[PDB]
Amino acid sequence: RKFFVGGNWKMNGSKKENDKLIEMLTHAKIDPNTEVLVAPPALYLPSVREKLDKRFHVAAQNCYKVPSGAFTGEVSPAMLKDVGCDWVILGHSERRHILLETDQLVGEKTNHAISAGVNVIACIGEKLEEREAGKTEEVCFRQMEAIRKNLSMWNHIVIAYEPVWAIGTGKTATEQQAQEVHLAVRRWMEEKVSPAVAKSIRIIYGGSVTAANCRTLAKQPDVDGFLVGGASLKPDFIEICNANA
Amino acid sequence: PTDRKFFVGGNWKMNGSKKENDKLIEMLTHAKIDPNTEVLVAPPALYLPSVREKLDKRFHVAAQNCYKVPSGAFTGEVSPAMLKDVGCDWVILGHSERRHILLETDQLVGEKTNHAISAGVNVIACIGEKLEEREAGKTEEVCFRQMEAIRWNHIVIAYEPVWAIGTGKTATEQQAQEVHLAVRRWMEEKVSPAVAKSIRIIYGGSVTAANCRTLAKQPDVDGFLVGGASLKPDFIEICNANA
Repeated sequence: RKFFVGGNWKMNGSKKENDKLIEMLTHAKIDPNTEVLVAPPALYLPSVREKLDKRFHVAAQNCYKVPSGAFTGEVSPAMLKDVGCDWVILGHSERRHILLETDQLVGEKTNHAISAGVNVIACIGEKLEEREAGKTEEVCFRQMEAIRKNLSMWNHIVIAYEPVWAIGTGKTATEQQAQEVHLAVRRWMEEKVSPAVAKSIRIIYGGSVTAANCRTLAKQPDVDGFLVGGASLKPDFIEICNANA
Repeated sequence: PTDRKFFVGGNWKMNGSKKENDKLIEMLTHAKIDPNTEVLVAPPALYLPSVREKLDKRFHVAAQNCYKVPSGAFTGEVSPAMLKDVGCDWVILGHSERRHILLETDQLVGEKTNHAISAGVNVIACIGEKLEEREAGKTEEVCFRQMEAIRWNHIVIAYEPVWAIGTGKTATEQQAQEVHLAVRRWMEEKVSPAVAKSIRIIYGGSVTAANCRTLAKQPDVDGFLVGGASLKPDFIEICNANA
């Protein structure tokens, strides 16, 4: 499985700050075998895509589930491709739990983006109370089912596991905790999709990924890379891109 | 007499592409538009910087939504500071589609509006009641509750008759005027008579070339927040509805 590192800039960006990140990426020494993606705010997708070499993926942080319609404030996969962007992050914890996106809506968005030729990082993960209640797998499998339900092709999907308690808090999952969930999700893929898809699908870890912990997480057999939050805005991102080498 | 500048905003909603945007920009650039009308267009967020470059500053370019802090851990959200950064000075907030499909609360719309204003962005603040709310006699209760959550030189109020938009019913100009008058009276009592006299309240029900002039004549209707017709030649006729 090809190692995959995505940088989620979240709601951070400006012409000046973006240019600084683009310069950092352009002049960085990155393992050529790592797939690298950045996800700027939507206003900046066309300019970031124009300024960054195609070696880097440029992703939207969200999109909707049809090509057009009466959805004030939403953008569609057709629009992403129109501005040269072929990736989207869907189902991020902030969208599910702060902006109230349902499992079903995330599944519909995912099926639509894939149908439109857009690659999807599909995010799943459990809250602290769910983890303490022993419901990590139940939650991850429920969220995965809503994504899997109507999908028949997985070659344009990356799964991102981010425990909600690890997002923005500094409380990174231990490498054993991350490995345990990725292996459980991969074994779910073996029985619910196919062993071939399970062996090839990238499952990346998110949630307080840093230069300091990325190499230990990356060596876990079922961790295939990272979805990076705050550290994607810093030079630390380059070290995370290099975590597998 | 009242002395409010007529205001027409075109909400493109989730419609747009480089090719189709260029056609609309060409249409806007070469049209005969009433010079006394304030004109705004609102493209999908991906296209805001380019639409703002291509359109003369005579036209406002608005985001269709934004969030309530300048930056932070809100994947998929954009802030007023980013709008200013790409040259856009306007945002639509509280649109019925955001309230009812994307589940935005009264409080969240109020927080976004206050923040956008604080950042230096002008706001089209959208309000309006659904069919069962109107049938329950709650038109004013709903509109006033939505207004209170926001509560002005950088605000335009848009009234959306959701009870008509979502059902296929037609709102009459008398029904639009009735709500606009109630909202202006709310502004007069809850803010000030000076603000009430100057604030533009624009109509956000279905507006086409066929009904725009009759709606525009209403004394408390100051323009339109246009839906589907903003993508079509009707938009120019609607911009000219007052003159």
